[PDB]
Amino acid sequence: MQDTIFLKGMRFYGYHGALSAENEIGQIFKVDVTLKVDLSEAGRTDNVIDTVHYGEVFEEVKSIMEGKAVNLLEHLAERIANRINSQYNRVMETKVRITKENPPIPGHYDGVGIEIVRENK
Amino acid sequence: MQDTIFLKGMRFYGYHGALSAENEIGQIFKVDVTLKVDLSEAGRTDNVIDTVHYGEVFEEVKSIMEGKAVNLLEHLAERIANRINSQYNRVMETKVRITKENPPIPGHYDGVGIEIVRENK
Amino acid sequence: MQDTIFLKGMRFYGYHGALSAENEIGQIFKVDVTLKVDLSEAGRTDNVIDTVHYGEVFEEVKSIMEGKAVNLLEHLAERIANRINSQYNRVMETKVRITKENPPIPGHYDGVGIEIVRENK
Amino acid sequence: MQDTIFLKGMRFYGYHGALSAENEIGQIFKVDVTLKVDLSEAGRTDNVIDTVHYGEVFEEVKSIMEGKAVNLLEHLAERIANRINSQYNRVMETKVRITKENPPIPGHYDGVGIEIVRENK
Amino acid sequence: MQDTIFLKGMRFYGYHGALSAENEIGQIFKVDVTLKVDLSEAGRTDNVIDTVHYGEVFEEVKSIMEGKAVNLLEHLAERIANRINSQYNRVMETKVRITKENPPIPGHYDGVGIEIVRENK
Amino acid sequence: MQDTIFLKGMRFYGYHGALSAENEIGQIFKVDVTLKVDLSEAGRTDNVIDTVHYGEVFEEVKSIMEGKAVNLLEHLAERIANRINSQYNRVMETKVRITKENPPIPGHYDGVGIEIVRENK
Amino acid sequence: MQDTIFLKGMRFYGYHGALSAENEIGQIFKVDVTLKVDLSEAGRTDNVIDTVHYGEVFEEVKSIMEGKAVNLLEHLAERIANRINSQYNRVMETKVRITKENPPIPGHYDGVGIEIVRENK
Amino acid sequence: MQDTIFLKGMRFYGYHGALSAENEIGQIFKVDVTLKVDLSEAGRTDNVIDTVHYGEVFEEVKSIMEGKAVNLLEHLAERIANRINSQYNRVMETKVRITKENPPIPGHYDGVGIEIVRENK
Ligand SMILES: Cn1cnc2c(O)nc(N)nc21
Ligand SMILES: Cn1cnc2c(O)nc(N)nc21
Ligand SMILES: Cn1cnc2c(O)nc(N)nc21
Ligand SMILES: Cn1cnc2c(O)nc(N)nc21
Ligand SMILES: Cn1cnc2c(O)nc(N)nc21
Ligand SMILES: Cn1cnc2c(O)nc(N)nc21
Ligand SMILES: Cn1cnc2c(O)nc(N)nc21
Ligand SMILES: Cn1cnc2c(O)nc(N)nc21
Repeated sequence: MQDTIFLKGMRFYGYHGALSAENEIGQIFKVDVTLKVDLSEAGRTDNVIDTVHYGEVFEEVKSIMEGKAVNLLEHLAERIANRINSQYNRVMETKVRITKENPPIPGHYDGVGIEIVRENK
Repeated sequence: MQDTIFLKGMRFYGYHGALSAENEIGQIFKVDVTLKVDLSEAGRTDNVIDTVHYGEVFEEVKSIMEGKAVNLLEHLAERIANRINSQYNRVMETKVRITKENPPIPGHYDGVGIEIVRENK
Repeated sequence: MQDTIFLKGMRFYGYHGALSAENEIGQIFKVDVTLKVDLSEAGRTDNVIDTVHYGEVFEEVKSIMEGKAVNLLEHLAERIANRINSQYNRVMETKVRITKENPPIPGHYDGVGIEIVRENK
Repeated sequence: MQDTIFLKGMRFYGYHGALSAENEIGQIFKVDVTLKVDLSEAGRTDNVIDTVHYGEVFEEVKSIMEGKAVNLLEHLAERIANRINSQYNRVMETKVRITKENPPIPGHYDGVGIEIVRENK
Repeated sequence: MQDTIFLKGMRFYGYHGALSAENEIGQIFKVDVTLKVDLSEAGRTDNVIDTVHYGEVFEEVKSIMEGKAVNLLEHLAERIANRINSQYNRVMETKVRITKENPPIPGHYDGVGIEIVRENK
Repeated sequence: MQDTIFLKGMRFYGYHGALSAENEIGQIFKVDVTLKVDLSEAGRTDNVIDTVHYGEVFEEVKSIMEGKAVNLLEHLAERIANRINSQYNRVMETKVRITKENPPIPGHYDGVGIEIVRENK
Repeated sequence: MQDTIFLKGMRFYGYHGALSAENEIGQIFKVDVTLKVDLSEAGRTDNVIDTVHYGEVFEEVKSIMEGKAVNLLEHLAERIANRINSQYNRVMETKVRITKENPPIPGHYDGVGIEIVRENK
Repeated sequence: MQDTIFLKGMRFYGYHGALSAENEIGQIFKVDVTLKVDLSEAGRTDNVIDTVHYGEVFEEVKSIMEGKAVNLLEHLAERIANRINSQYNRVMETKVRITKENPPIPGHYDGVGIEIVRENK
């Protein structure tokens, strides 16, 4: 199954980070979320109730990205993956990519991040 | 077989959408279409009649994207996939990606959408 | 005097707009603010108290951009100009540019907007 | 007076051009329109009837850009300038920039064009 | 084997095309070439003679892209693939992607093209 | 008079440069040319013979940019300015901007260059 | 006199900033420097000794941008302006623009900064 | 396992290159590094000690990219791969992509490079 639903370049200002200074000042976190979902029925019917509502998916991502400051992006993505997989059965697998385009790293790069793929059980 | 024919960043202004307000004002819909086709003969011959005409493929996408307002992008992509697969036998499979870069979602992201892959039967 | 302080590509999701549908769904408003200020003293001293705090300027723009939905961008910019000019005497003139990159206009363009320049009295 | 109303990166597919081949195949024409207008009243009132409607301005540009194929971009811009200046008295001056990003010129450049500034009489 | 050598966004002005008008005026052709090559020896030694010279690969692409005007991009890519695979044994497979960002197609898209993958025999 | 004719992002690979190594390997030179010309007649008539032919202007720039390797960009721009001003009387003034996006300078920047404005005598 | 020499998008990682946390972690500072210089002689002669060496100008900017952490960007730009104006007499005026694309400001914008223009005495 | 840690668009100015002139003047080298790592524990715990520190990974890349000038990018990437795989056991495989956006190649392209994938033994 190669159908997917996606939300790209989502950006939130948060205060997560392992370094105290990080959590104090904050920074923009960019997030790409790709969900595995079979879209033929919804494509057949044309009824939103046959697919996953992205607005709902964005609010779920936002709630975690703009919430309690944690240390790792790995934690930020695991909570997102695990939260989308719970409330949605049509999502067979959730891929969450988080990027810190401006970390406390002395150099010139486009960004540093992680990406996790999590199947729905 | 890894040969493909493609049309990228296609953009149409339509009025599809589940919310009444959406259909009223409208918005730009971006579409990427990738077709699976064996291009060695056409590459051998150099005769357009040995490959698929993209102009024709674009008109087909345009006709659906600028037509009757439907609810889901899933419906918009299924009709595209199913319409390219019918009129072309050299297309072994059609991939349709639709993106709503500016949906009625309160936030900052690059865009939300879907992507369907459909083999030709 | 050619010194300036600036905030660029500021983006807020609001519900301003002359059309009912607009105010209902909303959209991203991009704002560029350029303030006329003599920066030699601050450049001489290196004391923030000798210049204008942009954070404060951004909060002021944000408060208006994310507040009560009004009709015109002209109103949105006049309130910004008039609000920065009041609380800051070092600002000799305020330029406010607002852009609706995705208005309810059926077409292909990069964006529509306005720009006002207002001297401090 | 430094207030302005603007429409940027407007893009239409037309068939204007001095060379026969040009008019036959066509190409994308990008247009930037900047109008001089005093926006304090509209900024004061918040009444669209105190400013110029861009939708109307875009339709006017579109009608000329997607109409009868002419030779020069200079003609395309003079008709735009002269047409916006007639139907709108609040526009004290109209600036029209047209760009041929892909002309029949053998080389590598970002685009070729013209720009005219026309006061309202 | 996942090592690759690549040349991206290569751009040439040519006159290929099925339509007479096309061949007359011309247009920019963008080309991405990705070659499959085992790079551990060259990575071990650091001797250019243990890998494929891209300059040579670019000249080969250029010679075909700026040569005799043909009809299909499929022909343009097959000649490239077949020409790189002949003169280089370390290339186990050649992928050639050609894009017509501005074809004679009346619309708004980022570009139309093809992509062929060809193993070295 | 605020009318202008322009050619932007023109790019040529040359070997100009004060350092021997520079002239040996070469580099891409980006050029923006803006000419002052009154376009109302051409806008009135629609006759190319009432304006300046950009193709001709591009060939003139190309001939100098892809010719004999000189030392300074200042020399490269003065020859361009002086060559466009001679063969065209409708050009009241020529502005030439040249950019070395990748000079032998150890650092991270978008580019270094010069810009000359030259009136037609 | 409208001739200019320029260095754009220069980027350095520094630790300047009014807030302790800022100086601790650091951030990228983008700098645009535009110098007023008459380039006809250098354009006439083609002798680097008749113009200003940008490499030298970049090293001067770099030395200040990558040096002792100060509070204001206003101080960072005044030292740059004042340092280029001293060692170069052909520079009639120096414009320095500094941008903090990622300041400790909770929001979505492209960047905040200042710009100073300083004549050479 | 599809989890990954990444560093993108990393840019260093070096003097590597097979041609003498290259090593003399230098150029910007862009590097993308993608490491295979299982991130569920770190995602579970939220303890940096359960994942790989990118800062450390960037310093390792920087040390090699800004060190002794070598001939091939293949050598530059093999040393990076082999150096990250040694000091980190959680990295099951390292992918290193290096790009020369501005090589001594006479033409117009976006960049030339290589990419190596190396498993950790
Ligand atoms: C060094 N560092 C700071 N924050 C981090 C995070 O969220 N993940 C990883 N792998 N490293 C981090
Ligand atoms: C919430 N919503 C509105 N339109 C939609 C569409 O076309 N697809 C999906 N999945 N959600 C939509
Ligand atoms: C047509 N229209 C809708 N909103 C507008 C605004 O804020 N300004 C102007 N000039 N026109 C508008
Ligand atoms: C050469 N050429 C073709 N079309 C043109 C136009 O519209 N203006 C100018 N100045 N030149 C043109
Ligand atoms: C319609 N058309 C014109 N040129 C073409 C080409 O090279 N390939 C394909 N598939 N179609 C073309
Ligand atoms: C240092 N350097 C090398 N080439 C140059 C040029 O063309 N102009 C200027 N001002 N400096 C240069
Ligand atoms: C709030 N703030 C922090 N650093 C600053 C700087 O350099 N200039 C200005 N105006 N404000 C600053
Ligand atoms: C031609 N050339 C110069 N440097 C090179 C490098 O690092 N790799 C390859 N394959 N070719 C190179």
